Amino acid sequence: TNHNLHITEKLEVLAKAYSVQGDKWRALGYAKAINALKSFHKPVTSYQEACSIPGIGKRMAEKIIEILESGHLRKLDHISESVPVLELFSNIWGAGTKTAQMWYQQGFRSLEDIRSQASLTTQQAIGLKHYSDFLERMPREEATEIEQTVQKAAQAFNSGLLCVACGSYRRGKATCGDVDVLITHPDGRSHRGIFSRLLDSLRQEGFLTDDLVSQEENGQQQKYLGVCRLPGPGRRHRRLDIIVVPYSEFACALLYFTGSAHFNRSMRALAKTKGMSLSEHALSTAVVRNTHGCKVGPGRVLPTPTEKDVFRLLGLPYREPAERDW
DNA sequence: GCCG
DNA sequence: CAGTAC
DNA sequence: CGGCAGTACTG
Ligand SMILES: O=c1ccn([C@H]2C[C@H](O)[C@@H](COP(=O)(O)NP(=O)(O)OP(=O)(O)O)O2)c(=O)[nH]1
Ligand SMILES: [Mg+2]
Ligand code: NA
Repeated sequence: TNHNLHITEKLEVLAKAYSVQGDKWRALGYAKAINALKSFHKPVTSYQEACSIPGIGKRMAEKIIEILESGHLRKLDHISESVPVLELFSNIWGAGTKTAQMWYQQGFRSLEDIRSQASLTTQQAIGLKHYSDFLERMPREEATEIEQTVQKAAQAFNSGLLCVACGSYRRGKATCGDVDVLITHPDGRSHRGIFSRLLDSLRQEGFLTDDLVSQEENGQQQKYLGVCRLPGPGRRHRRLDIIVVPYSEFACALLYFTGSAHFNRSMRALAKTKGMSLSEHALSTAVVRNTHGCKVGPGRVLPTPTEKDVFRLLGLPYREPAERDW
């Protein structure tokens, strides 16, 4: 429940500008600050009141003060005019800040420019084709139907397969940007080489319409990122992500795929302070790092049969999916 | 941008 | 590898 | 000063 709309809305514009211009760390600090403000019980009113909140420092406090006194924020007036166009371009799935800036430098200004003149990767041409649809969020009811479509095709050739929708869906959101389906098998073996069968069952259905990321050649494929559409009238194309994991990694894979992203990053950061390491595969202990925080020794994987175990081993109180937006 |  | 994405 | 999460594809 945000009690600081006047501040955050202005800061969000600044954050996105830095983000789309490639200033990733400056944008990160803004994100942390902006959210911290979203959580503060009351309207911040003093410069000193700003500083007290974790994630807000001198420079951010000064901008808050400027908004409180002026009603405007000077920096917003000197945002480059490239920014709306950079944002337009990097909302193409598969194009990031580097591609957007290259396109801009080549003189492109519109998606029509991109369509007719830009060189597109196979991913980007798919992203552009679905530009509007990928910017839409679906109601969670539709996410349920998509999960069930995948689960049916998976359990059709192995009833032992376990399928759960994660991401925003498992965090209880009303709408979902995509559907994230985690698949595993409680015997630790039969999960192997099933992207092959699953993806083909979903193609023969006509359910999958485009593949973005799908390394089907080597046999150790971990993820499928693609595009699906439910049958019948009134249906939009939706983004679909599927991961298949060993049963031993279920808790960590669940935790990762449920998110939020900032939640994962906070948790991973905490583990690092404890000489541990957390990934989608495993929670590890006795991890040896150099002075730049870079792993140089692998450490021991800890047994983590459930999500609660991960929290426990990290010395943290358990948090339900709905409580993990930050 | 923030923070140790 | 750099870029992009989850 | 310098890290800011830790991974998996693409070409
Ligand atoms: O940078 C990321 C992105 C995603 N993730 C994890 C968390 C996230 O909840 C999960 C699913 O990725 P999505 O892109 O689908 N985000 P989410 O489902 O939370 O929101 P949306 O409704 O936009 O799909 O992957 C990360 O750990 N790091
Ligand atoms: Mg999602
Ligand atoms: Na993009």
